[PDB]
Amino acid sequence: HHSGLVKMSHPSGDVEACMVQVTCGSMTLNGLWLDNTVWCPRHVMCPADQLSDPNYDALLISMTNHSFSVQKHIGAPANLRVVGHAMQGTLLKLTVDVANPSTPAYTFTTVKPGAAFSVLACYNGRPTGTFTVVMRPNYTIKGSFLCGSCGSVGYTKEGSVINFCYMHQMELANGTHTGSAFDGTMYGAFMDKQVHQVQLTDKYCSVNVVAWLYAAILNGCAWFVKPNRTSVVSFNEWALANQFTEFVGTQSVDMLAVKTGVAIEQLLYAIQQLYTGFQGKQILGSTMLEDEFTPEDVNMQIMGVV
Amino acid sequence: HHSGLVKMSHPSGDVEACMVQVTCGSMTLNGLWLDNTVWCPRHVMCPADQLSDPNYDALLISMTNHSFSVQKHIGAPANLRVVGHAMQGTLLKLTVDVANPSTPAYTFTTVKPGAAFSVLACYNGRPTGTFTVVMRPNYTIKGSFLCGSCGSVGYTKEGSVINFCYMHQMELANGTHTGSAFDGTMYGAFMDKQVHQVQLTDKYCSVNVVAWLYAAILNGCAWFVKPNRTSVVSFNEWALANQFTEFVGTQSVDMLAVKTGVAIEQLLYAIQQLYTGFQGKQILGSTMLEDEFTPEDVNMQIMGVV
Ligand SMILES: *[C@H](O)[C@H](C[C@@H]1CCNC1=O)NC(=O)[C@H](CC(C)C)NC(=O)OC[C@H]1CCC(=O)N1CC1CCCCC1
Ligand SMILES: *[C@H](O)[C@H](C[C@@H]1CCNC1=O)NC(=O)[C@H](CC(C)C)NC(=O)OC[C@H]1CCC(=O)N1CC1CCCCC1
Repeated sequence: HHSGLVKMSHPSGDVEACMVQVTCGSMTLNGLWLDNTVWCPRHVMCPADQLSDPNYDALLISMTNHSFSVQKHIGAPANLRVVGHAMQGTLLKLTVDVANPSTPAYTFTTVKPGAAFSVLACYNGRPTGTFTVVMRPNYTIKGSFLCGSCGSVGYTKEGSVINFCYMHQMELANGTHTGSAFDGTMYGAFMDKQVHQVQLTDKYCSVNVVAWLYAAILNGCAWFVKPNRTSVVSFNEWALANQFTEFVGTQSVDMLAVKTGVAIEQLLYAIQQLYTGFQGKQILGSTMLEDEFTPEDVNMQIMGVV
Repeated sequence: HHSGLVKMSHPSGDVEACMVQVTCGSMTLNGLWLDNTVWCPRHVMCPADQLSDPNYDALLISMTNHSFSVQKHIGAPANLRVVGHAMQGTLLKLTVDVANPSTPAYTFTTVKPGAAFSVLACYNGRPTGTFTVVMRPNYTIKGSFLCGSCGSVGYTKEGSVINFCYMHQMELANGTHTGSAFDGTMYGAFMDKQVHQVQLTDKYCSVNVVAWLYAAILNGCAWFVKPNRTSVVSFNEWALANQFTEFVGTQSVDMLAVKTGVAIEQLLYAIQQLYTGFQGKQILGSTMLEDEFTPEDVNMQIMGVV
């Protein structure tokens, strides 16, 4: 029996229309063109033989507006003349002479661990694929990014407003990925330097495991539901010792509890038992806990509720 | 021998000139006036007997520009005319007809666990006090805020640029505090409604304990240093088991190791031992590990290095 759950991304058209290629000499990557501003990773400034320890302050001073070439390749092509350049954290803010006529309604936001967002993977300013990821508790994402993908963007949507939350910077030693928020800070403790970096321990996202167990109930799979309960407080002390995030309830989870008539605390008890082993059984075709679907995913994809 | 370490805030004058009072109906709090924009917590729109379950979308639609009264009390007082209103996350963006003539050079940034920032505590639009805090690993701060303090702001500085990072929203049941970033997201998992909420477990900030042990060494107090070393990888597995954050080195920590000739790994080993007890001894007048001073604090206050 199929759960009805897929990895669903937002439609990407509105964001495709904002993607550009930024070139600074022998260096190129992707940028995001909104209003009169183009955002891109600041290591587009750095020579290859310096990425291990750049002085980004000195590299920025060395640039002029004419040092940057910004091109839109898809749709109606454009070459954008840079009329101002600034640094904000790990991002460049380039001011251009033309406001993007396709600028959508948008905000900038930071995403929190366990939350899902959509990614538009781009190369040389050309969108090539889209996928969705959950921000991990260690501030990485399990993405799909190759050389030349930096500047690819991640976003959520609230109605027709796009909330840009991520712009891609790097791949870590374990194959996961991280990037900047549009305030210029990097997610987690990472620096945009070509050095090996200390990576932090990941955890199960407990609110997402709960959502996935609700999705199983909504598909008639409820062998793991018992009358026994574990309080949120007691689950959260248990979580600290067992590689789980602490559970924080939300209205989205509450809707799942009302729809199914199964209490959150029943599923917190179930998680504690299932973590010690599924004992030959499966849940939604899996023999281990799934934390990559959010309460919002389950409400929208199965119940049609946004 | 006094180490020379105090809780040191930035001079507050530039931020004082940006503070206003914002009143909506019978509700009042503080706002931050930059260029033609005034930022304030959106719960200023909520009547007191509705704070437990506000409908902020409907509240915003019900308001007009005339619903908001913004006043500058400091210096040359002014009543500002609101000419637009909008919501971003947990903040209101009010547009006013006068640009703040004292707007500093500024950015918006998010602060990470363990980093220090300065807070200007305000009441009725009037600055009252300034103090510094470190963001806790559970995204609360140990502040000093009373009724009427919402909209007080926190910030860091780089040169002459003020990086606004915090707008005060709420006090938790354990007496700690939290607030928004200026993208409108709350630090932590917290909602701006008057409902009691799951606050997550706090941890010792490993990088700041290391900074503090270096301050002790710079002060001549080095009885805890041994040849023994614990690697970062091995320290970090121990930290997960003992309610410490994972250690990630920075150039600021590296400068303390060069100056003292004591390796980071020597202090990681020391922390593991000291955490089991100081054996009746003291470090810098304490019998417990101190994590409220950053590597930058020690570099600046003790070695005189920005
Ligand atoms: C930008 O397009 C690019 C995207 C990367 C390329 C591979 N997949 C991606 O997601 N980003 C980079 O190349 C960064 C530049 C820095 C200046 C931020 N670096 C980067 O991702 O690196 C490569 C990864 C591979 C695994 C790893 O540990 N590592 C860094 C090491 C490589 C070996 C030398 C030490 C640093
Ligand atoms: C704004 O000026 C005000 C600042 C508070 C008052 C007391 N000390 C402060 O720092 N903010 C509030 O009063 C918030 C408004 C909500 C709409 C967010 N609520 C608030 O602080 O409350 C009172 C506190 C006191 C201890 C406690 O448990 N509690 C209730 C909170 C706990 C955290 C979640 C919201 C409800």
